[PDB]
Amino acid sequence: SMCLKLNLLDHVFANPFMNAAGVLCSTEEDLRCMTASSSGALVSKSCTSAPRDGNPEPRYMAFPLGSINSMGLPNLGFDFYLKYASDLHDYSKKPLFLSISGLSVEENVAMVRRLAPVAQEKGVLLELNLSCPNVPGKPQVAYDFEAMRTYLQQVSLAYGLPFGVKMPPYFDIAHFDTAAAVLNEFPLVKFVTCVNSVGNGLVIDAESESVVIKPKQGFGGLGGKYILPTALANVNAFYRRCPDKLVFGCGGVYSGEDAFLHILAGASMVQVGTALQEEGPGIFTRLEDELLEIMARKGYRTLEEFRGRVKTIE
Amino acid sequence: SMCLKLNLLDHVFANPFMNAAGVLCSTEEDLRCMTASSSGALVSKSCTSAPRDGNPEPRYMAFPLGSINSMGLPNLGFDFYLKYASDLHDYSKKPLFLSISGLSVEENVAMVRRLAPVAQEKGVLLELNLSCPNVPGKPQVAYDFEAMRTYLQQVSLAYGLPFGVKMPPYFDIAHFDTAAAVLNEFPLVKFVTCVNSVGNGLVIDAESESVVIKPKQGFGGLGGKYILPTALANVNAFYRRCPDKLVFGCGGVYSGEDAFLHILAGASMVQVGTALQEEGPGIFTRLEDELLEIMARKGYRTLEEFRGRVKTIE
Ligand SMILES: Cc1cc2nc3c(=O)[nH]c(=O)nc-3n(C[C@H](O)[C@H](O)[C@H](O)COP(=O)(O)O)c2cc1C
Ligand SMILES: Cc1cc2nc3c(=O)[nH]c(=O)nc-3n(C[C@H](O)[C@H](O)[C@H](O)COP(=O)(O)O)c2cc1C
Ligand SMILES: COC(=O)c1cccc2cc(CCCCc3c(C(=O)O)[nH]c(=O)[nH]c3=O)ccc12
Ligand SMILES: COC(=O)c1cccc2cc(CCCCc3c(C(=O)O)[nH]c(=O)[nH]c3=O)ccc12
Ligand SMILES: C[As](C)(=O)[O-]
Ligand SMILES: C[As](C)(=O)[O-]
Ligand SMILES: C[As](C)(=O)[O-]
Ligand SMILES: C[As](C)(=O)[O-]
Repeated sequence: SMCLKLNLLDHVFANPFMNAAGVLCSTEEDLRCMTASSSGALVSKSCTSAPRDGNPEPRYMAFPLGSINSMGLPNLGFDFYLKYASDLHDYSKKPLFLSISGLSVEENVAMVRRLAPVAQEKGVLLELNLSCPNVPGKPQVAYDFEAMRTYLQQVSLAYGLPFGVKMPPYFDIAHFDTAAAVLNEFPLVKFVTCVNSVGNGLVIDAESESVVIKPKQGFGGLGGKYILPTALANVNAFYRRCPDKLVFGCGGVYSGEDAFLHILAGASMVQVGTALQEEGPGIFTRLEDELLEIMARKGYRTLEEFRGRVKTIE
Repeated sequence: SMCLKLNLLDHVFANPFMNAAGVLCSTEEDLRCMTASSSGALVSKSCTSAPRDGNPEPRYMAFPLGSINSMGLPNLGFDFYLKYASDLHDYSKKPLFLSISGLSVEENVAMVRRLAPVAQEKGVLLELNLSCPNVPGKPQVAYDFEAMRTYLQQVSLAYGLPFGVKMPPYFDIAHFDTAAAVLNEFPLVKFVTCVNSVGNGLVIDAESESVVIKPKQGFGGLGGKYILPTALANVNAFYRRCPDKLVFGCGGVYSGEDAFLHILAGASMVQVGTALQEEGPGIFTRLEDELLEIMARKGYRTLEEFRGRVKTIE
């Protein structure tokens, strides 16, 4: 307890919290608001080479147990996020991650060669989003393990510097084994963020008898309380499988207790999506106070004392 | 006058509600208790050829948002559930489904060959569980589409009568498309039950810093409030893709409103797992009363007036 500062990836962080990609991070105003917050770090909205308007509205809805979204990758385009990283961000305040989600391997490769020099000069960190649009006859890249191994071979070659990868959840132990083995072929992959939204849920409103988002006939990715045990399982499964990488936890964090659980499961940073969208950036002071209170009550003075130390029975 | 009656698969059901396989259905006492309840049907515990003790305890835990289990297929063996179907079940009370979950294709074929004549004579209905290991280190059967196709070819040939399948949830539209395509190759697959538990979640208790079930280092399938939007998405995705089959909904039903949503999404029968494990069989009269109250408020007199009629935006 006392202070939550930590060191990772050759950067210093005041605390393990940050936003989850896509939440409060699309515009210059959003990035400045996350920088002014008490978060330890921030990450930009996943970007494409060109600006995109994204899907028709309504495209995000939240409820007491979490959220559903089909945003459609609305973003200001890579040139904007690169300019933010290279000219506007104040690195004295906290580290910045830039998320990129190009629609093809070649788009991703082209973005990463342009990011490399700014990464070298300013220390922006890459989070590569291994999620994708629906392509009939094909699964998202992180659910096609040979495709994933390609992206990553090309990005590693094009980029040449340490980066991390945002993963969808898996639900099968054979898939954890295969996915972690792919990631462990790439020494430049230094962190793994588990998880993106739980794909293609469906929220229906009983009174109106209607789905609640317009795109994809109401289907969208789930976040929030629905997904905490899924997120913890993925964090711990990759923590156990990838001893030479860091794991960042994302999914279902509304409280310092939920962050403590992610850290027990193995998380180094803890990302906040739905709860941050719903509460606003004040949440970061509350999460830090709540995490330090649980640490004090247990006698922990550092995150290292309990990271990955979830106990199993027998 | 409003009515919850259904007539499907050559049987008559007083109402759409039944247990989910595995809950309140392992012993003769459990089956007689389900038969005495107000449910419209019941299904037996997934069985294997030989009796199994299942995994060490604790292997099921529940919490306000749902449950986690790694039961390990504990069951009295096929001969016991076939005897209950042949000799003990009172068909004048309600229809019976028998769930089978052999650990290889050959074990499944051996069971269904022996079930067939009792299905024909007594009208017990088969639910084949495809959320079930085959070769260890490979995914569960229904996440391996080639294994799925083989199981269904082999069981269709061996059994020769209408049956249904219990599916795990999917999270990728390409997987909905592929999975429904595989099902639609089999005309004897007349119902599809969506969904089994969401696989390999991990619940951690913050005070003890421990996982809450003993098998698989705490990893287990999730049911209950966590999984309702996932369940609804799978029900509706298979309802849209399998127009010549029925869909039975399972996942996250605690109220008549949750059942109404399943039915809007396309469900015929509605199965209740976690909430029945937690509340007991009195839940069925509460779910019938709650569903009738929503139907009365909306002016609906039968389930067909709204099954599959979820509205999309635009
Ligand atoms: C409105 C919204 C937009 C998101 N956009 C992205 C994104 O651009 N890139 C990405 O990696 N994940 C994105 N996500 C997923 C979140 O980063 C996060 O993985 C997910 O919401 C689970 O965390 P939570 O339970 O805290 O919400 C988005 C989530 C939401 C709710
Ligand atoms: C204790 C337990 C045992 C289960 N055993 C089986 C089983 O034998 N066969 C099966 O198809 N599903 C089994 N399941 C899954 C349930 O049938 C159901 O698909 C899942 O719990 C989701 O429904 P719910 O949200 O109502 O719990 C079991 C679930 C629980 C909680
Ligand atoms: C109906 O068409 C789409 O939804 C779509 C079209 C073209 C590109 C897409 C690209 C995506 C990629 C999603 C990547 C960003 C993201 C989003 C988001 O921007 O929707 N939401 C998340 O929960 N996680 C994410 O990682 C999703 C949908 C589309
Ligand atoms: C420790 O190793 C295991 O978990 C295991 C070992 C041998 C056979 C198994 C068989 C299963 C098969 C699951 C089939 C029944 C079932 C169960 C159950 O009995 O665990 N729970 C569910 O939520 N859904 C189900 O469909 C699961 C685990 C094992
Ligand atoms: C705060 As926004 C509307 O740019 O995510
Ligand atoms: C393990 As203790 C010293 O944190 O009470
Ligand atoms: C009620 As029981 C322990 O036979 O599922
Ligand atoms: C008219 As129909 C319920 O068989 O698709």
